[PDB]
Amino acid sequence: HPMEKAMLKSAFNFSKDIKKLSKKYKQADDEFFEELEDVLIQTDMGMKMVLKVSNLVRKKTKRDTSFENIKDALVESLYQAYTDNDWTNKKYRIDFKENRLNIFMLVGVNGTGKTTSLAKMANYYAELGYKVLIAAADTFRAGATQQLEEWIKTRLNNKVDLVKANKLNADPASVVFDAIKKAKEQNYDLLLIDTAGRLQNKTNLMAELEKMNKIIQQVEKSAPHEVLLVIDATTGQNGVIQAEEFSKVADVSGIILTKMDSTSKGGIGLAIKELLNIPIKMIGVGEKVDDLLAFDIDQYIVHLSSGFM
Repeated sequence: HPMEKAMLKSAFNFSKDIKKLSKKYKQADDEFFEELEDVLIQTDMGMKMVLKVSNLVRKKTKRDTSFENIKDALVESLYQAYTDNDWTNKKYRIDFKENRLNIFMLVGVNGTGKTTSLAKMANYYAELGYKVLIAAADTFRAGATQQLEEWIKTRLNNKVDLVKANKLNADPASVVFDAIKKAKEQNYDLLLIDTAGRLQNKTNLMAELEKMNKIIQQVEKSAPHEVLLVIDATTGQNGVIQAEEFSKVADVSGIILTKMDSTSKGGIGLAIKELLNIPIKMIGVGEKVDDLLAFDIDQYIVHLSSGFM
């Protein structure tokens, strides 16, 4: 299992702290709850999540509960804080249908994280037999196109093709126009678009994303079907805070949390839910093209808390 791999370093860090907490344990009093709070702070779930989880654990326990039961309450509380006790099958689902042109847009601060994620998304669907198109529309970013050409050239299934800018028109919107046209005419199942724009200039980002919306919506009214924000898990609570600025200026529908295997901070997923309230749909587990999997909250919680259960 890749969730083993995704959660390993953060599962180790969380249980180290919880296990250290077990030595000192006597009652579930005021002081204990304070030490438990500091352990939760350390997962980087962010202060609101820390208070929610702590207060849930405290409501599920009594002064004279045993530690084994503290942990079960903890695991329950983490899960309830994340899912917020709701039906998540639709929420976390990538909206991909079989008899239409599916058009997903990718957004994110790191331009290499976007191209790597686009490539990995394209291979996920190309491997399931579908016909995939990539639109290299981040034309103002030096190297972005070259990155996507190399993915296609050496790591992608040959059911993935690419549309890039020429010389005369290197407007982002122009690449998206050619891509849509081509995607419809040649019966592609999925168009993946590397959007343009920086947070630096949010009028500009909003403008570029809107030109793009108009263009695709003249062919698939319901598009974009997905607007996916790439968040690097190693950037922690600060990168999540920065990511907020993105959803506020774009109609983001899901998150691709990359490099989860490189972080010791298993609270990142609850921080995202708290600060963005946008479901994580994919999670990146390694550096190879197929190191990307659909996100599953139970596997996430199970693996996060595996070290102490």
